[PDB]
Amino acid sequence: RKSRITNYPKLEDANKAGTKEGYKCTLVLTEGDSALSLAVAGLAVVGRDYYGCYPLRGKMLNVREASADQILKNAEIQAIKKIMGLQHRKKYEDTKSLRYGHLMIMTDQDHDGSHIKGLIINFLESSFLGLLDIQGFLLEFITPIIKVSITKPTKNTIAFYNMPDYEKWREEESHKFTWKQKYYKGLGTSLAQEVREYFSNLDRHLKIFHSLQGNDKDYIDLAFSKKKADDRKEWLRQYEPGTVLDPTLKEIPISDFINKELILFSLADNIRSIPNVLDGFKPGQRKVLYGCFKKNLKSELKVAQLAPYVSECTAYHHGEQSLAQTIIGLAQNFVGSNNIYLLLPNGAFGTRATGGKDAAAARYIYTELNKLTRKIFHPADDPLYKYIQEDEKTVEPEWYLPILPMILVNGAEGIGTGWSTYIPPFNPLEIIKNIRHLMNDEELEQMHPWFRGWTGTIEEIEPLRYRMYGRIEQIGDNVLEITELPARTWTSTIKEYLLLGLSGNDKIKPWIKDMEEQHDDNIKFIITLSPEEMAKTRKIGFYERFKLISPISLMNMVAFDPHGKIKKYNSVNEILSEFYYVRLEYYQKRKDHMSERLQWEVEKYSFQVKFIKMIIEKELTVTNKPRNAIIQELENLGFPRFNKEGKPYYGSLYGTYEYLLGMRIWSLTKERYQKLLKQKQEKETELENLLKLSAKDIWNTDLKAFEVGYQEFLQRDAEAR
Amino acid sequence: RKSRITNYPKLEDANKAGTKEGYKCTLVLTEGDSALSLAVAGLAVVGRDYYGCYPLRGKMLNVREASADQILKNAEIQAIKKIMGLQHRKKYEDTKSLRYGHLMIMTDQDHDGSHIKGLIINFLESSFLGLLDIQGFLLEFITPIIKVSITKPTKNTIAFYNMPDYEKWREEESHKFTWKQKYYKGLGTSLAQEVREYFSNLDRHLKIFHSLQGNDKDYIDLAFSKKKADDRKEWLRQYEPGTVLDPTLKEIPISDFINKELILFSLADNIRSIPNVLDGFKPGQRKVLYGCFKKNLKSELKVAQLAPYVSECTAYHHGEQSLAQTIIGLAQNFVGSNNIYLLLPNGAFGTRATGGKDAAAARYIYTELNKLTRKIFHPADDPLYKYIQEDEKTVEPEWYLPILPMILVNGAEGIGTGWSTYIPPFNPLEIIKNIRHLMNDEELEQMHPWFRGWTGTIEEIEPLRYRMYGRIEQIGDNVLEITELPARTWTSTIKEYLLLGLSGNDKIKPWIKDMEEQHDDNIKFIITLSPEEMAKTRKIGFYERFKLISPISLMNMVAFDPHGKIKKYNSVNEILSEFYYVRLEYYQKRKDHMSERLQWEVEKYSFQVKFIKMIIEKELTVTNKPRNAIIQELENLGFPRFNKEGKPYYGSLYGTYEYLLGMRIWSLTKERYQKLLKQKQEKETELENLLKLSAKDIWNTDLKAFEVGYQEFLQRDAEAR
DNA sequence: CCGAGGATGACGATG
DNA sequence: CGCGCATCGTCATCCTCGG
DNA sequence: CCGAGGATGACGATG
DNA sequence: CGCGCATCGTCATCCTCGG
Ligand SMILES: [Mg+2]
Ligand SMILES: [Mg+2]
Repeated sequence: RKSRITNYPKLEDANKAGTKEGYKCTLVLTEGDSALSLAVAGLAVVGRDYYGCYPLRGKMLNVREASADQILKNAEIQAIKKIMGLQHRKKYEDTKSLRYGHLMIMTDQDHDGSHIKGLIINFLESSFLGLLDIQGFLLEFITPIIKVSITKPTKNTIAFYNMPDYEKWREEESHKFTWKQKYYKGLGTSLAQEVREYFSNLDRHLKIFHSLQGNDKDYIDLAFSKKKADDRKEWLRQYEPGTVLDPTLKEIPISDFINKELILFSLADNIRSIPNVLDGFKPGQRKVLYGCFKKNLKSELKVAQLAPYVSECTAYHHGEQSLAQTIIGLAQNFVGSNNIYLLLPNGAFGTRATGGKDAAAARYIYTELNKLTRKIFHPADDPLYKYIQEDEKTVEPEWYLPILPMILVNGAEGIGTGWSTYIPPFNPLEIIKNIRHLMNDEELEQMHPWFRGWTGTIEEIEPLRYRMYGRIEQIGDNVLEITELPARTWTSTIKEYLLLGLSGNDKIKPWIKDMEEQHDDNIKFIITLSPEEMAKTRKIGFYERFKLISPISLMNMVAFDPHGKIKKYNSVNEILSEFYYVRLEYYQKRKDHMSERLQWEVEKYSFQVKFIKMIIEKELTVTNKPRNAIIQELENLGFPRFNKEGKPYYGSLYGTYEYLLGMRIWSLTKERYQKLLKQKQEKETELENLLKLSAKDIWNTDLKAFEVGYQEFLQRDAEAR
Repeated sequence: RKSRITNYPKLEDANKAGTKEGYKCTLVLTEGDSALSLAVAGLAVVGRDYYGCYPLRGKMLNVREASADQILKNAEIQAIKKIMGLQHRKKYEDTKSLRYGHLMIMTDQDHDGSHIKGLIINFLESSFLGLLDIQGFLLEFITPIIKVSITKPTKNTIAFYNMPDYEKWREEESHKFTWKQKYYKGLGTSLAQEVREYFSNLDRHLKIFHSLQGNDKDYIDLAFSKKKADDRKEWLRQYEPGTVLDPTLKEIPISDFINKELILFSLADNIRSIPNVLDGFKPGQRKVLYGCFKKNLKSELKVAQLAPYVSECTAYHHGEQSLAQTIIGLAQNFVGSNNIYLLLPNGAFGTRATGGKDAAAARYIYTELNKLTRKIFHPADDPLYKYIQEDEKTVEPEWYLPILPMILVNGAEGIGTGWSTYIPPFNPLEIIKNIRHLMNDEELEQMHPWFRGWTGTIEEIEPLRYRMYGRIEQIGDNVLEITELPARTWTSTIKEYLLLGLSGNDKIKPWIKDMEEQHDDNIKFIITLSPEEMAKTRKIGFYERFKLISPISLMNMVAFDPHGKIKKYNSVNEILSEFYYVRLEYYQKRKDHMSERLQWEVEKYSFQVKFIKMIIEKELTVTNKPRNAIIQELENLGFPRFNKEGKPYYGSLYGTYEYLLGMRIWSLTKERYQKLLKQKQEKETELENLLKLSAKDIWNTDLKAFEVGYQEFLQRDAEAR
């Protein structure tokens, strides 16, 4: 007397499941088929009797709220339904009815892991009422995030299940030994030997979800309910940094699973989904750019080689395939893509006809920096940024600070949790114009969306709302010619449509008599209509019936502000301004950075001169004096030391006297002493000039050089189609 | 009056196709959707009127010989059928009936490209009789393989459509300028600008296939016919190196498309598919190993980081994903995989239950060299190999030469063209035993297949034929317990089967009453049978009915011999012997390599001694003598120079006197002169000892150290399950 | 054939 | 060589009902 | 349910 | 996060027919 489930091959079934003992049987759900091996490995240790396992594809269907048809057709929740047993329609009191009495989740201990757990809680708490009220039914197997490897001259080997947990052993006892750490960024970086250990224990890897208590049910809704995106916006506002969940508790009330472990993924989801108002980047794109700057992309290389590089040296945690698509995206140049593309698309990078999905394999295509790109991201600014620490490596900045708001240039789209974003691209020219307006305490011009190489029309209806038109023309007796589709309308979308109008449908009658394509480095649909259907078309409208009108809305322009707080901007200029005031402050910062360096060189020179001077008139001798007795005698005479980066140090990482010792015996001449005095008083004049230029003055010098560069950028763009 | 094709969205259709003008219309077929962009780009230049394009997925269905059902269900040849028009059943005389009058192939100009062309010729010449008799119907668009970029101080930019074509400009005029080359290893590394050029020309990119002439029809069959694998074996034997096709011909008789362009892929297909008898590797695996040796894999790194490295520095032309799966394969250790795994599987590398397909993502898993691996591939042998030149870089060797035939250890499988291969794994122990037999002019023992960690039985029936058994046991009243499946029989194969026997089928009645799994670090199916069905089972046999008998055949053990010629070996010892005689010759080579180096050092020392001696008794002075007048005075006195690698040169890349100048003034002492004389006469004794050891003596020393290492290898394997 | 109003899909970084 | 689905938010267009 | 004999699939590096 | 198909050679087992 046992129910055997037979349409699910991947299920390793508990020997006792579906029998009068199913209530003692736990079901282990893993994140994906790869992790399914770890569970099965575990089933060896704990026993195939009261344990079984099944693989969760990946992100699973949020069932609240969702149509019957939707969930019925969803074969994964159907799988967990049939194997657990679970009748859909009634209230739960026992688990005595199901094939398994307990369900346990093996996520791989990252953020998206927690997103999976939550999705499961939602599913269970929605599809079956009384279920999560049954104490001890939902379990969670947890795994280490870091393993430390103690090496000299000893080796106990340890494990850590949180970051702060670990960071603490670090500025605590890390010093006490020799050691090296290892990140467990997903299941299956765990060795077999190790997984067996876990399972041999599992009183310390199992944590239980407490049954539903007051406000549990609410939070699950105030997180997964499709009706509550606005509240999620505040729920995230409210989260107070550092609020994580206890390392050893064994009971985890939902209500701060949600409020202490889901918000962590939710905060993460937004960070990778939404751009910073300052540079227009998302963390992934910002890594790619940094990587290019790190090496010297003045000469091209396959994006397949540039992938592993950016990846390796920015602590990337996703595919190289994932990384490469990001590079490809930065480089695409067809009409409707990048108003300015920072990377050059040398090869098959995708085309307008499909919105760039047609692109070739990373290993056959090449990029380099766009010559103009280093005119937008000025190198002189690089020394100023805060370079993030990640996985104990330093990497790209929080943000870059281009000389114009790139987010306004290129725009951005994104879908996060609670928040969403859309900003259309604008015109680098008008943008610069408003920057000038802000520099002169003047009233700003208004700006409209604008697409590089596009040739249609964009009109404002209400503020924050626009309509974008293509071009349709009559070119003969009942003959029309389309020469422009709205931007981001791909050719093949319009093609499927015309072809349908042509042959007709088993839902619609054909209305196009004949069509032909003649696209050139441009769009060209030539369409013929029966005099009957030409009549119909005027009534319904030519642009309307031919799918050549699309809207552009600025009612959801959101971005992380400079303090890293998500913000909804209510106008285009509200963005431009925020940029301006931060971009202006950093011009001071740069001027000041550059003058501190010149200051250090005048300093350098002054002491070289005094140095020569001393020897010349013979107050200091060098020939035949030991390393120590000579440089310890320089210390006496006040002479500073000098490091690799030019900075002085004046008393007892600090730098050496190699700026004075490195000088030879060609050194001790009137001719050198003069040559020195000369460059010194020129590094003085140099400094005087710099200090005259204000922040707007410097900014402007960059804007001008950009203006030139942007014209050459344009001429190359046009010359390439 | 035009036929419009409407179930194929990807087709950019020639405006005039399907009309009374279809016969003037060419159809452009591309290798894959990515290349489809290039054709469409071309349709802009040549015109949408008489041209169209459709994408070939990849390798297409060879139709000869193939069942109606097979081809009918093949939606790609269905696509080309419907769009060309092509009625299946009758004889062709005109093209006046079809929608296109000419068909043209855009392959990406590599070997597999030509495999596509051939496949198309086969298809056309088989499915439609008179077609390829119509002169000028089959075209071929060709693309450059290399582009040279002339830089200083001038720039005409050139293109090359063959290798030899180019190699010739090289040892010709490459010297004449500054330049850099670029490989076009597939379509879509071509820039847009460039593709437009091609199409603006295309009298010089189009080549025509001459209609079918005598022996054309035969060759197509004597290549693609499933009945002629043996002839293909000879057809490849016959091919005479250097026999390629003319660069400018414009007409390409099939008969040496096949015999001058297909055999090139066929030769290539075999090289990547079949291993070398010497190291057991295929070129891809051999690259991976070299890469590890190149860096120092004594400490682990994610295979995702090791991928781009091996790749980058061995001129790999496939995915990093492709590369990574190869690394994963070298590391897998479950029972039924690698008798010795050269790389360690640290993480989720795949498991027996699925034959390793369950493995995790490259970025979550780690490898390093197996400690034993450098005991099989001795580093001292590295200096001896011929390191292939590829794409003007040097890279891995033709083959490695392990101290035992690794191909016999690990075995190999492969499917090429004409040829195929299967060699089961054998026992490193028995192997060494036969090596000893060959070293002593003794009669060899016979060997049987053998799987690390496997616990079943392998019996010989005929020579070259074996049967492999699992273990089935009766463990109670009508209760059976399976504890071993034949090797390379995966758990889940046996599971699907038992589950079917359990629930039964709509083709078969259930015969298993109950089954349970209890696998531990081992297999354990516990099966219950009705007394009725236990009776039936004895009659049909327990091993037979429970799928626990599988064959092992040695009737197709093929490998590239040492001279790179494919060979079918007729016994296991025929392989072992070939290895032995080459492995023995290279022991001499090594001994000789090592003694030449010692010889050079005795030499070094001798001249240092003479050097000091000269100064000591003062026949040569140094203090205050110019670089030139001092080292030009050493040249006079006979003293040799010395390079980076230790080799002397004695007269007027050659090396410097830094082995004598680098010596200081602590140098000129009795104490140094003694110390020198001492190490010299010890580098002398050192040489004397080495020269005593024969090749078998050295080989044996390695075998012994291996024997120890292999025991530790085993103990770690067992301790990890 | 109408408008209403509910359901559905496209974007892009993730499993 | 190709294809799929899932989250997540917004807004647009498709699709179904009922007059 | 028999054996015959034709069709089908598994392996692994490629499109 | 999942799935598919194609070449290519050999040999094994599945599957269909017809007695
Ligand atoms: Mg993960
Ligand atoms: Mg190719």
